[PDB]
Amino acid sequence: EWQENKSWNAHFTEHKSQGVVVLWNENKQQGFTNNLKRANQAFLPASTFKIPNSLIALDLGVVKDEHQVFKWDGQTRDIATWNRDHNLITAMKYSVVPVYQEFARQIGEARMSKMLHAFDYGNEDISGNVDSFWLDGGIRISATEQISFLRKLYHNKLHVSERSQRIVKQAMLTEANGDYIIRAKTGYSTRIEPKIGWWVGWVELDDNVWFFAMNMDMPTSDGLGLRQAITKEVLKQEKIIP
Ligand SMILES: Cc1cccc(-c2cccc(C(=O)O)c2)c1
Repeated sequence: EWQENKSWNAHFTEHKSQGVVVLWNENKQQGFTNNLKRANQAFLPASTFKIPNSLIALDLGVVKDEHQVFKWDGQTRDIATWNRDHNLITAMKYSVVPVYQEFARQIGEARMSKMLHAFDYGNEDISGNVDSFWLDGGIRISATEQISFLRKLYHNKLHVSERSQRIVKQAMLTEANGDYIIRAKTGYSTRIEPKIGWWVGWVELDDNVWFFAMNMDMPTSDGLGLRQAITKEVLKQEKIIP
């Protein structure tokens, strides 16, 4: 069911980095990783938390639909793309933390905790501030746990409406061409050691789906592009994409 291929470590070491890629072949129900231990180590989810947060906000009516505009609060932040109005699609695309912080405040602690437990999401622990626990609170999730959560979302099996799940999967759309479709979310965790980058999601093919979850050490922001680059290099090596 699980196979470890340590040769994939070269994809990280060649960039003077360390990390884990986890792949899951949905048709065969088989998983693959370069590091079984790190595949099951729990990290802060950071902006990968925008997936469950969106689901909950939609299902409770905090967000009406993917067109609703969240107005910029007029506070200049250091990420230029955050200093503007957003809807759910662009907020996911530009990982707009302050929009999702307001979602969490409107959800509130009790409902957030209850929903994460319903989702079986990571350690299901929201200790910390309700508007930042996924950045510097107690919540943790592993790469294999990301796969488990994403498989439920793909199959519309989470305990929210089908509509909420379809909308979030629309918002996860990252890349599409004649060969494949990628639905995914990046993450970047800096407030708690070790600093890491995430990329989690799946690749849709004509006749199969491959789920993936990766994290890697990220001592500075200069390496952020390696999150997708390394993942796609593994996918190409494994003949999942050309
Ligand atoms: C340098 C820095 C610091 C804090 C957040 C980010 C950021 C902001 C928005 C998107 C991304 C990203 O990777 O997709 C990264 C960058």
